[PDB]
Amino acid sequence: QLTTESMPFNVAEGKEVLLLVHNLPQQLFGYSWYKGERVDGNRQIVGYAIGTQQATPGPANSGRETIYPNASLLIQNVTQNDTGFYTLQVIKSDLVNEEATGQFHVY
Amino acid sequence: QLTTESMPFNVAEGKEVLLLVHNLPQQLFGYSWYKGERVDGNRQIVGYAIGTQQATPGPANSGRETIYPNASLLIQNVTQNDTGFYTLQVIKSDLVNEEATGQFHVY
Ligand SMILES: CCCCCCCCO[C@@H]1O[C@H](CO)[C@@H](O)[C@H](O)[C@H]1O
Ligand SMILES: CCCCCCCCO[C@@H]1O[C@H](CO)[C@@H](O)[C@H](O)[C@H]1O
Repeated sequence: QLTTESMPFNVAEGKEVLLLVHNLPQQLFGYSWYKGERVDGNRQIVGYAIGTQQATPGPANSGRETIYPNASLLIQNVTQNDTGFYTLQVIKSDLVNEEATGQFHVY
Repeated sequence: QLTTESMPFNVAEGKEVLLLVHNLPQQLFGYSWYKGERVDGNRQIVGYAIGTQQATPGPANSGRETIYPNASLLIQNVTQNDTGFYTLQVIKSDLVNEEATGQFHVY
Protein backbone atom coordinates (compact mmCIF):
# COMPACT_ATOMS: atom_id res chain seq x y z
CA GLN A 1 0.00 0.00 0.00
CA LEU A 2 1.16 3.52 -0.95
CA THR A 3 2.60 5.28 2.08
CA THR A 4 4.63 8.36 3.02
CA GLU A 5 6.71 9.22 6.08
CA SER A 6 8.86 12.15 7.22
CA MET A 7 12.59 12.10 7.90
CA PRO A 8 12.92 13.47 10.48
CA PHE A 9 9.47 13.39 12.10
CA ASN A 10 10.23 16.38 14.31
CA VAL A 11 12.05 19.13 12.46
CA ALA A 12 13.83 22.18 13.83
CA GLU A 13 12.80 25.46 12.20
CA GLY A 14 15.23 26.33 9.41
CA LYS A 15 16.46 22.80 8.86
CA GLU A 16 15.46 20.11 6.32
CA VAL A 17 12.92 17.33 5.97
CA LEU A 18 12.46 14.56 3.41
CA LEU A 19 9.04 13.03 2.76
CA LEU A 20 9.84 9.45 1.81
CA VAL A 21 7.38 7.55 -0.35
CA HIS A 22 6.94 3.78 -0.38
CA ASN A 23 5.04 1.30 -2.54
CA LEU A 24 4.29 3.28 -5.69
CA PRO A 25 1.81 1.56 -8.03
CA GLN A 26 3.07 0.55 -11.47
CA GLN A 27 2.17 2.48 -14.62
CA LEU A 28 1.84 6.10 -13.53
CA PHE A 29 1.23 9.44 -15.26
CA GLY A 30 2.53 11.55 -12.42
CA TYR A 31 2.54 12.81 -8.84
CA SER A 32 0.78 15.68 -7.13
CA TRP A 33 1.67 16.88 -3.61
CA TYR A 34 -0.75 18.92 -1.50
CA LYS A 35 -0.45 20.78 1.79
CA GLY A 36 -2.94 19.31 4.26
CA GLU A 37 -4.84 16.07 4.67
CA ARG A 38 -6.75 16.11 1.39
CA VAL A 39 -6.37 16.58 -2.33
CA ASP A 40 -7.24 20.22 -2.91
CA GLY A 41 -5.98 22.08 -5.99
CA ASN A 42 -5.99 25.37 -4.11
CA ARG A 43 -3.34 23.85 -1.85
CA GLN A 44 -1.25 22.04 -4.44
CA ILE A 45 2.51 22.22 -3.87
CA VAL A 46 3.84 20.68 -7.06
CA GLY A 47 2.87 18.47 -9.97
CA TYR A 48 5.35 16.01 -11.44
CA ALA A 49 5.04 14.54 -14.93
CA ILE A 50 6.88 11.20 -14.97
CA GLY A 51 6.97 10.90 -18.76
CA THR A 52 9.04 14.09 -18.98
CA GLN A 53 10.44 14.13 -15.40
CA GLN A 54 9.14 17.70 -15.09
CA ALA A 55 8.02 19.46 -11.92
CA THR A 56 5.60 22.39 -11.98
CA PRO A 57 4.61 24.59 -9.01
CA GLY A 58 1.07 24.76 -7.64
CA PRO A 59 -0.37 27.64 -5.57
CA ALA A 60 1.13 26.28 -2.32
CA ASN A 61 4.66 26.08 -3.71
CA SER A 62 7.20 27.86 -1.50
CA GLY A 63 10.19 27.52 -3.79
CA ARG A 64 11.98 25.51 -1.09
CA GLU A 65 10.65 22.07 -2.20
CA THR A 66 12.31 19.54 -4.47
CA ILE A 67 10.43 16.49 -5.70
CA TYR A 68 12.38 13.45 -6.86
CA PRO A 69 11.58 10.84 -9.55
CA ASN A 70 10.30 8.36 -6.94
CA ALA A 71 7.86 11.06 -5.65
CA SER A 72 9.96 11.80 -2.54
CA LEU A 73 9.67 15.42 -1.44
CA LEU A 74 12.50 17.44 0.07
CA ILE A 75 11.83 20.67 1.90
CA GLN A 76 14.74 22.90 2.88
CA ASN A 77 14.92 25.83 5.29
CA VAL A 78 11.67 24.65 6.85
CA THR A 79 9.29 27.28 8.21
CA GLN A 80 6.45 27.26 10.73
CA ASN A 81 3.98 27.31 7.84
CA ASP A 82 5.53 24.06 6.56
CA THR A 83 4.40 22.14 9.66
CA GLY A 84 1.64 19.53 9.75
CA PHE A 85 0.09 17.33 7.06
CA TYR A 86 1.06 16.58 3.42
CA THR A 87 -0.98 14.52 0.96
CA LEU A 88 0.52 12.76 -2.03
CA GLN A 89 -1.78 11.83 -4.92
CA VAL A 90 -0.48 9.28 -7.41
CA ILE A 91 -2.15 9.45 -10.83
CA LYS A 92 -2.13 6.02 -12.50
CA SER A 93 -2.30 5.58 -16.26
CA ASP A 94 -5.95 4.53 -16.02
CA LEU A 95 -6.80 7.79 -14.14
CA VAL A 96 -7.89 5.79 -11.10
CA ASN A 97 -5.89 7.52 -8.39
CA GLU A 98 -4.38 6.75 -4.98
CA GLU A 99 -3.51 9.03 -2.06
CA ALA A 100 -1.27 8.85 1.00
CA THR A 101 -1.01 11.42 3.80
CA GLY A 102 1.89 12.08 6.18
CA GLN A 103 3.06 14.74 8.59
CA PHE A 104 6.03 16.22 10.40
CA HIS A 105 6.20 18.69 13.28
CA VAL A 106 8.27 21.86 13.25
CA TYR A 107 9.72 23.14 16.54
CA GLN B 1 -13.62 28.41 -15.19
CA LEU B 2 -13.90 24.58 -15.16
CA THR B 3 -17.48 23.85 -14.08
CA THR B 4 -20.04 21.08 -14.03
CA GLU B 5 -23.81 21.19 -13.91
CA SER B 6 -26.63 18.65 -13.74
CA MET B 7 -29.36 18.05 -16.29
CA PRO B 8 -31.88 17.90 -14.78
CA PHE B 9 -31.00 19.59 -11.45
CA ASN B 10 -33.90 17.82 -9.76
CA VAL B 11 -34.11 14.16 -10.75
CA ALA B 12 -36.92 11.63 -10.30
CA GLU B 13 -35.78 8.39 -8.67
CA GLY B 14 -35.25 5.82 -11.40
CA LYS B 15 -34.78 8.34 -14.22
CA GLU B 16 -31.57 9.74 -15.79
CA VAL B 17 -29.17 12.59 -15.15
CA LEU B 18 -26.37 14.08 -17.23
CA LEU B 19 -23.47 15.85 -15.52
CA LEU B 20 -22.36 18.39 -18.13
CA VAL B 21 -18.83 19.76 -18.07
CA HIS B 22 -17.80 23.22 -19.25
CA ASN B 23 -14.44 24.91 -19.88
CA LEU B 24 -12.07 21.96 -19.88
CA PRO B 25 -8.53 23.29 -19.84
CA GLN B 26 -6.14 22.62 -22.72
CA GLN B 27 -3.55 19.88 -22.34
CA LEU B 28 -5.05 17.25 -20.08
CA PHE B 29 -4.38 13.52 -19.68
CA GLY B 30 -7.82 12.57 -18.47
CA TYR B 31 -10.69 12.76 -16.01
CA SER B 32 -11.51 11.48 -12.55
CA TRP B 33 -15.03 11.60 -11.12
CA TYR B 34 -15.69 11.24 -7.36
CA LYS B 35 -18.88 11.01 -5.30
CA GLY B 36 -19.12 13.85 -2.80
CA GLU B 37 -17.61 17.30 -2.53
CA ARG B 38 -13.90 16.47 -2.63
CA VAL B 39 -11.28 14.37 -4.33
CA ASP B 40 -11.07 11.08 -2.45
CA GLY B 41 -9.72 7.89 -4.04
CA ASN B 42 -11.95 5.86 -1.76
CA ARG B 43 -15.00 7.44 -3.42
CA GLN B 44 -13.79 7.52 -7.03
CA ILE B 45 -16.47 6.57 -9.57
CA VAL B 46 -14.38 6.39 -12.73
CA GLY B 47 -11.09 7.31 -14.38
CA TYR B 48 -10.89 8.15 -18.08
CA ALA B 49 -7.75 8.49 -20.21
CA ILE B 50 -8.40 10.66 -23.28
CA GLY B 51 -5.44 9.21 -25.23
CA THR B 52 -6.72 5.64 -25.09
CA GLN B 53 -10.38 6.62 -24.55
CA GLN B 54 -10.47 3.96 -21.80
CA ALA B 55 -12.82 4.11 -18.82
CA THR B 56 -11.89 2.26 -15.62
CA PRO B 57 -14.16 1.87 -12.60
CA GLY B 58 -13.24 3.18 -9.17
CA PRO B 59 -14.57 1.85 -5.81
CA ALA B 60 -17.68 4.06 -5.96
CA ASN B 61 -18.70 2.80 -9.40
CA SER B 62 -22.32 1.64 -9.62
CA GLY B 63 -22.19 0.20 -13.11
CA ARG B 64 -24.97 2.61 -14.05
CA GLU B 65 -22.68 5.52 -15.09
CA THR B 66 -21.25 6.33 -18.52
CA ILE B 67 -18.48 8.85 -19.11
CA TYR B 68 -18.03 10.67 -22.42
CA PRO B 69 -14.84 11.99 -24.10
CA ASN B 70 -15.67 15.54 -22.97
CA ALA B 71 -15.85 14.35 -19.33
CA SER B 72 -19.66 14.42 -19.23
CA LEU B 73 -21.10 11.76 -16.95
CA LEU B 74 -24.42 10.02 -17.57
CA ILE B 75 -26.14 8.25 -14.70
CA GLN B 76 -29.10 5.97 -15.47
CA ASN B 77 -31.74 4.38 -13.24
CA VAL B 78 -30.84 6.93 -10.60
CA THR B 79 -31.06 5.78 -6.97
CA GLN B 80 -31.41 7.61 -3.65
CA ASN B 81 -27.72 6.88 -2.96
CA ASP B 82 -26.77 8.78 -6.16
CA THR B 83 -28.16 12.05 -4.76
CA GLY B 84 -26.00 15.01 -3.85
CA PHE B 85 -22.52 16.12 -4.82
CA TYR B 86 -20.13 14.92 -7.51
CA THR B 87 -16.59 16.15 -8.02
CA LEU B 88 -14.64 16.13 -11.27
CA GLN B 89 -10.83 16.27 -11.15
CA VAL B 90 -9.18 17.12 -14.46
CA ILE B 91 -5.61 15.82 -14.64
CA LYS B 92 -3.45 18.32 -16.55
CA SER B 93 -0.29 17.34 -18.47
CA ASP B 94 1.86 19.16 -15.88
CA LEU B 95 -0.05 17.34 -13.08
CA VAL B 96 -1.21 20.63 -11.56
CA ASN B 97 -4.83 19.53 -11.58
CA GLU B 98 -8.22 21.25 -11.56
CA GLU B 99 -11.50 20.43 -9.78
CA ALA B 100 -15.18 21.26 -10.20
CA THR B 101 -18.03 20.21 -7.93
CA GLY B 102 -21.70 19.93 -8.90
CA GLN B 103 -24.83 18.31 -7.56
CA PHE B 104 -28.34 17.09 -8.29
CA HIS B 105 -31.25 16.25 -6.02
CA VAL B 106 -33.17 12.99 -6.24
CA TYR B 107 -36.86 13.00 -5.30
C1 LIG C 1 19.19 14.98 0.74
C2 LIG C 1 17.87 14.39 0.19
C3 LIG C 1 17.98 14.15 -1.36
C4 LIG C 1 18.07 12.65 -1.63
C5 LIG C 1 17.05 12.20 -2.70
C6 LIG C 1 15.83 11.58 -1.97
C7 LIG C 1 15.51 10.21 -2.51
C8 LIG C 1 15.04 9.33 -1.34
O1 LIG C 1 13.96 8.43 -1.75
C9 LIG C 1 13.92 7.30 -1.06
O2 LIG C 1 15.05 6.27 -1.76
C10 LIG C 1 14.98 5.11 -0.63
C11 LIG C 1 15.93 4.11 -1.03
O3 LIG C 1 15.25 2.99 -1.61
C12 LIG C 1 13.61 4.47 -0.41
O4 LIG C 1 13.62 3.74 0.86
C13 LIG C 1 12.59 5.42 -0.35
O5 LIG C 1 11.19 4.64 -0.57
C14 LIG C 1 12.57 6.68 -1.04
O6 LIG C 1 11.57 7.58 -0.40
C1 LIG D 1 -28.20 10.40 -23.08
C2 LIG D 1 -26.91 10.44 -23.94
C3 LIG D 1 -26.34 11.90 -23.96
C4 LIG D 1 -24.84 11.85 -24.26
C5 LIG D 1 -24.20 13.20 -23.85
C6 LIG D 1 -22.90 13.42 -24.67
C7 LIG D 1 -22.10 14.49 -23.99
C8 LIG D 1 -22.76 15.87 -24.14
O1 LIG D 1 -21.93 16.83 -23.42
C9 LIG D 1 -22.14 18.11 -23.67
O2 LIG D 1 -21.96 18.31 -25.34
C10 LIG D 1 -22.26 19.91 -25.47
C11 LIG D 1 -21.77 20.31 -26.76
O3 LIG D 1 -20.36 20.09 -26.79
C12 LIG D 1 -21.68 20.87 -24.44
O4 LIG D 1 -22.61 21.98 -24.26
C13 LIG D 1 -21.40 20.30 -23.19
O5 LIG D 1 -20.17 21.17 -22.55
C14 LIG D 1 -21.14 18.93 -22.95
O6 LIG D 1 -21.11 18.65 -21.49
